[PDB]
Order: sequence, then structure tokens, then C-alpha cells
Amino acid sequence: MLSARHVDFAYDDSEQILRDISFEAQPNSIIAFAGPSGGGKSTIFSLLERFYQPTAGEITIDGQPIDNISLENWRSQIGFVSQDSAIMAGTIRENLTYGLEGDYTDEDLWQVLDLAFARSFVENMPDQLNTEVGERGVKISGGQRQRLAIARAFLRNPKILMLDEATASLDSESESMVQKALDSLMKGRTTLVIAHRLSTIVDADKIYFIEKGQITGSGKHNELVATHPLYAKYVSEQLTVG
Amino acid sequence: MLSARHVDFAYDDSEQILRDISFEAQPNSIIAFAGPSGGGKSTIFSLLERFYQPTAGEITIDGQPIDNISLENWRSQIGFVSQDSAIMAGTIRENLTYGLEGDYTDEDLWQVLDLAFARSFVENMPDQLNTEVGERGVKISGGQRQRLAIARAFLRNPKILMLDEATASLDSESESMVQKALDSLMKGRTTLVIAHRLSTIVDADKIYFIEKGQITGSGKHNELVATHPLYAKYVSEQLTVG
Amino acid sequence: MLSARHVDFAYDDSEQILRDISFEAQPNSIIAFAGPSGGGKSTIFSLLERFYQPTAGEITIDGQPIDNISLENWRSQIGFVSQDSAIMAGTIRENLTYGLEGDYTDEDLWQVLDLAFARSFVENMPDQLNTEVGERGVKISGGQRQRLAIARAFLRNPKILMLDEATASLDSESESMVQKALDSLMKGRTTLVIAHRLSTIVDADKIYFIEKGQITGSGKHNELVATHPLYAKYVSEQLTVG
Amino acid sequence: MLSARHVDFAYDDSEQILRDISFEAQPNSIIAFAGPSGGGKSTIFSLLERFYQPTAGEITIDGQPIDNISLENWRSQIGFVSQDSAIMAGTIRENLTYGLEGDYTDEDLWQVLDLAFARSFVENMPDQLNTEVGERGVKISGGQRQRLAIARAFLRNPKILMLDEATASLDSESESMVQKALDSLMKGRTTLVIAHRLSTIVDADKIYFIEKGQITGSGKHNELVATHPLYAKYVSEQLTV
Ligand SMILES: Nc1ncnc2c1ncn2[C@@H]1O[C@H](COP(=O)(O)OP(=O)(O)OP(=O)(O)O)[C@@H](O)[C@H]1O
Ligand SMILES: Nc1ncnc2c1ncn2[C@@H]1O[C@H](COP(=O)(O)OP(=O)(O)OP(=O)(O)O)[C@@H](O)[C@H]1O
Ligand SMILES: Nc1ncnc2c1ncn2[C@@H]1O[C@H](COP(=O)(O)OP(=O)(O)O)[C@@H](O)[C@H]1O
Ligand SMILES: Nc1ncnc2c1ncn2[C@@H]1O[C@H](COP(=O)(O)OP(=O)(O)O)[C@@H](O)[C@H]1O
Ligand SMILES: [Mg+2]
Ligand SMILES: [Mg+2]
Repeated sequence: MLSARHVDFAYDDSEQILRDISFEAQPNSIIAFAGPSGGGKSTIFSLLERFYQPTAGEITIDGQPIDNISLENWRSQIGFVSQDSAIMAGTIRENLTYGLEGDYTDEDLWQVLDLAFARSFVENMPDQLNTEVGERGVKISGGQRQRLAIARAFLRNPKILMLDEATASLDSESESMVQKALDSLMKGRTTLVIAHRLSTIVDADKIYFIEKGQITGSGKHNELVATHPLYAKYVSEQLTVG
Repeated sequence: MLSARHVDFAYDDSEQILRDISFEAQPNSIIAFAGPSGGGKSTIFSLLERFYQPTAGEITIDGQPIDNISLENWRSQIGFVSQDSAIMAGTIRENLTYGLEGDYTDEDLWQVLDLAFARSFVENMPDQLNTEVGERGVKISGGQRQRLAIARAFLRNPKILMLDEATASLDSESESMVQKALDSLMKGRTTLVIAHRLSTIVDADKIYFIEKGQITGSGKHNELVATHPLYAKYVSEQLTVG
Repeated sequence: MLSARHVDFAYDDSEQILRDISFEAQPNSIIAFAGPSGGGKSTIFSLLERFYQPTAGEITIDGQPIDNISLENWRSQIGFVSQDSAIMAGTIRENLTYGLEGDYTDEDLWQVLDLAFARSFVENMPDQLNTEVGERGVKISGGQRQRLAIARAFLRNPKILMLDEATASLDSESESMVQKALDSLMKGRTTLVIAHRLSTIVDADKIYFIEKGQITGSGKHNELVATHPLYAKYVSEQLTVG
Repeated sequence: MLSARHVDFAYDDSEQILRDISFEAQPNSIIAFAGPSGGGKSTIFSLLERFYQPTAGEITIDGQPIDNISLENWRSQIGFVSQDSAIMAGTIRENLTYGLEGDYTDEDLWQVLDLAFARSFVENMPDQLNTEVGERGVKISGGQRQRLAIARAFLRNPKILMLDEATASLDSESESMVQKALDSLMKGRTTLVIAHRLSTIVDADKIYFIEKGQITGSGKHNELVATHPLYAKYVSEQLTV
């Protein structure tokens, strides 16, 4: 599994960002992380992607410390899919390819677009796979941009997967084909998601409630809601409505 | 109606690809777009398919511009492109189900296979509707493949139908597909073709002859054939069989 | 040595883009490509970038055909630096390595940023080398955005260099820290510019005038201006006052 | 004049880093910004160089905002030196001629080294202005490296001079010509400091105390140390260096 035992972190000297954090996320599972803004949620992903180090306490992968045990070509194991004010500049092929691991066949890309849900909008597309996108190239509706991100993912083929939602779009119940592409992408790996969609929380195989740099809750929704007043109240106030 | 109201277009500054284009398409009227490769036919379709912008003028649906609709009604609901050459494999249910937006019914699916005239190969492979069809088992053939692409169509139910025909005509079962299934598809709505078959043109309710970026003919085949030596040449040499 | 012997090219059937094109780019030298827009100048670069194949000719490097070398190795020997639309998002460590092999650390990033004449202002930036750019992060000017690109180039360290100007801010008489950071990039490399700057040509070791698909002239500026009447037209009109 | 009439800022959105900040920079002199680490000192500088755009209030110059030109701004501004590790420009010319202008002269370069109190260093360097001071030849120990730098700063004769100090390598001589040069540089400009040195704040013309993203002290040192039990605490414990 991907365990994180007793992690501590502070970006600077002002305040402590993360305080003694412990969690686990195993294969063919999804683990959500929820909580107020400024909790430390993004920060876990940052350390997990190795942008920074835990000031104290290890992060292990399958027994071995991720850090400087698996050189920073550890990124081929990880994959991160999120969205906001973005543009992808270039050819679809080009886009699906900074990774020296994937794309060596146009047919392999097609296998990926199928899984990501695109052999339909990439066939009913101009020079097909060889089209320049965006930047005075083609027009792609937001949802398509994301499915193409899920596409690169599929080809990059990560062992661990990390997600995050910013814009409402699919409000948890809104349910869309970008989501069906997520569901496909999550299947063979270890998913970690910073939850903002209510449904995303209910289905999570394990939830970690994060209140200002600390983990309050540690199990399933069902249980947690009866057990935690502050969690339950978070679910009411901010999550669903506020 | 769909009115291509004066459309000037170009990708780069040198080649001014489309000059004053002006076509209008109605219900149950099949319009075609025939011409030498370079004509700009697909380019018309790319602007109909909204991948690009018109430089001068507008394409107007029911008087109200197309550029007064969102990114996801025009594309999926009204914007359609026969899928035929998509080349699919998975399950019969899954190929037919590919990115529609809802949950389905075997009874809705049978309503569409009868309508597509595909109810037999289906009624024979005995996990029928859930059967495997592909690089795995219960193989597929060019004929069947296309009738399902046409059936998908029915599920989507489009108001505007777009085709780009094939320079690949499979003998005999081509009608059981092309001339049955296309027939019923094109039968209730506004159809637009890029004709690479003579069959089409004859039946078309109005042809638009595109030679090097401009339209040179606006009439039915027999009206144009007698009046345009280059059109009759085109149809006798480049669209023709034998 | 980069020699392109007898090249012909067409994307579509509606025009042949390049016709019987031959040229040589030798080391530590600067070759320019001028001529009206449409001559095929961006296309040659695309051909060298291997985005496309010569339909008739043969591009060669040091005696070995570039189609042999294999896609990856080629793209690593080459490097292309152009101007704005090109906004960068992420870090100054991330925008400088992405798609490179490992190591040599922030120290190696300093030396390059020095070669690009960035360093000073880069040190003056918040988390320097760990600074976020784009919408998420900080403000950067056009003049600084590209210097980082010249920097990335120094680091990717090509053998062959390509570039061009598609905007008026560096008129040819308008010289800055950018055009001078470019001059250092041009150093030990086989450079080739699609000239647009009036001076660039007056310095270029060999010029290739391109008119609608063909190389009309080949030699130093002075030489071509007396000998070739039509070159003079490009030089005094399209260039000087448009 | 540089005035920051009411500045509120927040990089993230859950922590209002700066809440109502207001300072007024003035002619030919110094102004300090002492305070603890999480204060927002560097962040004010990061706003003075337009790296980030505020949430409330504008930073005024001679009355007007800063909507002028990223160029005029970057120009009038100044980055200092020591943070400039060792630059292998392998030529005195090149080191002082980093990203600078149109062209410069010898007569000019030295005019500056005489102003940076650095003329003689160079006389003992083979092929004078053309000399290497890198990993490859004529290694300077550091005191001179940082002064050659004030010299660069002396080139564009800026209106606004921004600083940031630390690690007082007490080769007091380094601070002797470092102070003399820095003096010659500050003397006659609108200077803004994030002082980590006592010497600086003692004779600053007005200081500001920044505790947790707010100003809490606003006057000459002689007054602050007597009116603010937390200022004097900061200055004797963490600022002594
Ligand atoms: N670069 C930074 N330097 C210093 N402190 C930072 C930095 N980035 C974030 N922080 C601090 O960490 C806390 C924030 O972020 P985190 O990004 O951990 O929040 P979240 O709670 O994970 O929210 P979100 O996922 O929406 O960003 C903030 O409130 C801020 O004080
Ligand atoms: N993808 C393409 N498909 C078809 N034709 C193209 C394509 N790209 C460029 N062309 C054609 O080649 C000619 C253009 O480009 P090239 O890019 O070769 O021009 P240049 O001579 O480099 O001009 P500029 O850079 O100013 O556009 C144009 O007239 C255009 O019709
Ligand atoms: N990606 C492109 N960039 C520039 N021009 C292009 C591009 N694609 C096609 N064209 C131009 O469009 C015209 C061909 O239009 P197209 O729709 O492909 O023709 P048709 O479908 O009738 O064969 C040609 O002049 C061709 O060079
Ligand atoms: N990049 C950043 N993103 C979010 N917050 C930051 C960032 N950099 C600094 N901060 C916040 O700004 C405050 C410190 O401001 P800063 O200018 O670094 O202080 P000082 O200059 O006094 O050391 C802290 O609360 C810190 O969390
Ligand atoms: Mg084409
Ligand atoms: Mg700081």
C-alpha cells in the first residue's frame, strides 16, 4: 500500500501546516480527503508528489520509503488529474505524449481514447489524431479537455492516482461522461481524491476528515456521520449547500 | 432550417479557403456537397461541426445563429456524424451504449435494432445484447459494424445529420446497411452529405457543387448534369464505380 | 551537417507546398529563410522537426538520413524557440526540465539562467527557482517568458537550432537582453531562422529566398540584393514598411 | 513618492496575509520593515515589484498608481547583492554588465567602482576590466564580490532601492566598505529595507513594525524602543545577528 505514517510539515516558520498525519490507501480502492479550506489537503498531495519533504515522519510505498529510495522518476508511478483555467497546446498525439513510456503507435492512442471515451470525438475530428488544439487550432468543450487528460493518464499508466475537484460542473449528482472516464481510470489502481462532491464521499472506501492540519475522522461516511458532530456539521453547512 | 449565410473562411493568410458560401438545408431534404479534393467540403463540415470559426458571415439555425448555443447541445444533439468507420469492439451492448448520457433499456435497444434493421445477428449471438464482438470473440464484419453505428445514431436521435461517405464500398450487403439503415436514419431529419456515391446524389433533394472553394452549382443532379460540364465530368469520373 | 537535398512536399492534393528544395546548414553558422507568407517557410521547419515526411526529397544530417535516427533522438538534437501566445504555468524548475533526463540540480539551472541572462531577476523572485508562474503564480513579461525558454534550450542543449519572429517588438534595429540571449544560443549551433527582422538577414551567413514553393535565391544579403530584382521587393516593401 | 495606501493581500484566500497596510516612502532616504518571520516583509516587497496584485488599496508613486509600465517599474526598482552567489561572468566587465543596457564604457565602469569604493581591487587583476573572477581564476573572498554588485546597482541610478539583509560576516571591513558603498548607493534615493541589522534601523528615517501581517509601530527607532515592549524584544533577541 501507500502508507503515510506520522507526517509533519510546515512550508515556512509562521504556522504548522500538517501535524502528525497517518493514513493508508491500498490497491483497487479510493480514499477521500475532506475538510475545510486551509486544512492541508493540497499539501498532502504535494508531499506525495515530492514537491516537498515531511519535516518529520515517513511516507512509504509497498514497504520502501518513497523518498530518495525511488529517485524522482517515481512520477511514472503517480498520476494527477484535475482541472481549471487550462489550455492544452498542440496536437492530440503531441498532448498524449511527453512520456517516453507511452505513444509509439497511433493505435495505442486509440486504445487509450476508447478507455477515456474519445474514439468518438477524435474520429469525428479533422486530421483525426494529428489535429492542433486550442491556441488557434481547434475548439474543445471543457469536458473533452478533461477526458483527454484522463487519456494521457491511461497511457502514462500510474500505480497511484490522485484527483481534485475545483469547479462545480458535475455536482456529484450531475453525473457525466468525464466521470465515467474517471471510474474507468480508478479501477486498476490506488486512488486518492480531495473530495468536494457529496457522492464522491459516500462511495469512498475510507474517508479522512481533515480539520486545520489534523485528521479527525478515519473511516466510512455512514459511521463517521453519527460519530462526529463537526464532520456531520461540515457535511451540512459547507459541502452540500453553503 | 440551417442557413449558411455568406461564409468566408481561411486557416492561414495566403490560402483563402472558402469564399462566399451560402447554402440552406430543410427537414427530410438531403443536401449533398460534391467536388474535387481541395474543394473544402470537410472544411465546411468542420465549420458545421464547430471545430473552427467563419471569418465573415454566419451559419444560422432557424434564423437564430448557431453561435447563440452552448458547447454541448449543438455538438451532441443536433451535431451528428454517422459513425460507420468508427471501428468498435467490446460487447454489443457496450459499443451501442458508447457515451450517450444515461442508463438504457433492452426494450429501447430492441426498438432501435429493429429500426436500424440489425435485429438478427443480435438475435443469434446467444448472450445477445451482452455478447462479445471484437478482437476477442464472435467476430465482426463490415456491414454489421456499420448498421450498429447507425443504430447508435437512432439512440442519439439528431435533428441534423452529417455524413462523409466512403471511397470503400463493400459489395452486396452495402445496401442492407447503407440503403436501409441510412435510409431510416436520414428519414425524419435535416441531412447533409459529402457524397462519394452516385446513389446519394440522385436522391438528394439539392446538390451544392464545390470547385476550389466556391459553389458553382445549386440544383438537383439532372438540372446540374445538363448545365454544368464539369459536374457531369466529376460524377462520371471521380465519384463513379468500375 | 544538415543538408536537405531536392525536397518536395504537399499536405493535400490541392497544391504542392514545396518543390525541389535544396539547402545546407553548416555549424556555427546562421541560415535565414525569407519570402512572402505562403512560400513554405514554416513547413520546412515542420519537416525538419519531423512532423511530416518529404514526399519526394531527402533531409540528411552528417550524411545520415533523419528518418533513420528515430523520432526521440532527433527531437533531442533539435530545439525550437519562438514567440508569444506561449504562457508558462508551473515552476521555474518545472518549466526548465520537463522531458529531460535526471540531475545536475538547481545549480545546473543557475548556470543556464546565467547564460540566458535571467539569473539576476530570477534570484529577485520570491522562492527563486521554486517560483510559480502563470495564473496560479506570479507575473512575468513577454521578454522574460521567452528568456526562460532560451534557457530551457541551453539546457536541452541542441546541435540544431530553429526560430522565428511572428511579432514586431524586435524590429531588427530594436535590440535587447532577449535578442542577445538568443545570440548566445546561436553560438555553438547550426542555426536556422525564418527571417522577419531586417537585421537578421544582413548578418545571416547564407540566405534562402522562398517564393511560392521554391528557393529563388541563395547567398549573402548584399549579393542577392543586386543580382535579384524580386528579392529587393521583399526587402524594401514587405519588410521595411509592409 | 511611494505610498502604500491600505494594502490587503492573501496568496491563498483562507489566510489574509496582509490586512490594511499603509506606508509612505520618501525622498533620498531609508525606511525599514522589521518583524517576525511570518510577518509579510518579503511579501510587501513581492508586491512592490508587482509580482502579485493586491486585494484592497493601491501602491502610489508621486501620486499615481503603478499601472505605468512593467518596464519603468522594473527599471526604478532594485535587487540587491550578496544573494548573487558567485557569478562566473569571468570578466569584471561582464559581471557588472549583467543584463544592462545599450553599451557601457571603461571610463564609466571605473567612475562607478570609485563610487562603490572598489577601484583598486581591479588594478591587481590581469587585463583589468577583462578579468575572470570565477571558479576559473582570480578568486575574490566575498567582500569584494558583493560590492562589485552595488556597483551594478549604481549603473541605472534607480529611484527606488530595495534591500534584504542577513548573515553578518563580521569581516567588519566587509561591512566597512559594504556600508560605505551601500551608503553611497542609498544616499540620494528612495530606499526601502527589510532590516536584519541593527546598524540599519538605528539611523533609518522611519521604521515600521510588522507582526503577523499588520503594522504595529510607525516611527523613528528612538521612539519605538521606548513605546513598544515587543519591538525592543525583537531587536535584542532575534535582530542582533
Ligand atoms: N507556498 C506556501 N507558503 C507558505 N504557506 C503556504 C503555502 N501554500 C500554502 N500554504 C499554507 O497552507 C495552508 C494551505 O493549503 P492547502 O493548500 O494545504 O489547503 P487545503 O486545505 O489543502 O485547500 P485546497 O486543496 O483548496 O488548496 C494555507 O492556509 C496556507 O497558510
Ligand atoms: N496544415 C496544413 N494543411 C494544408 N496546407 C497547409 C498547412 N499548413 C500550411 N499549409 C499551406 O502552406 C502554406 C503555408 O505555410 P508556411 O506555413 O509554409 O508558410 P510561411 O511560408 O512559413 O508562411 P507563414 O509562417 O507566415 O504562414 C499556406 O499557403 C497553406 O495553405
Ligand atoms: N490544417 C490545415 N491548415 C491549412 N489549410 C488546410 C488545412 N487543412 C486543409 N486545409 C486546406 O483546405 C482545403 C481543402 O479543404 P478540405 O475540406 O480538406 O477539402 P475536401 O474535403 O473538399 O477534400 C485546401 O486548400 C487545404 O490546403
Ligand atoms: N507562496 C505562498 N503561498 C501561500 N502563502 C504564502 C506564500 N508565501 C508566503 N506565504 C505566507 O505569507 C506569510 C509570510 O509572508 P513573508 O513575506 O514570507 O514573510 P516575511 O517576509 O516577514 O518572512 C506566511 O503566513 C506564509 O504562510
Ligand atoms: Mg488536410
Ligand atoms: Mg518569505
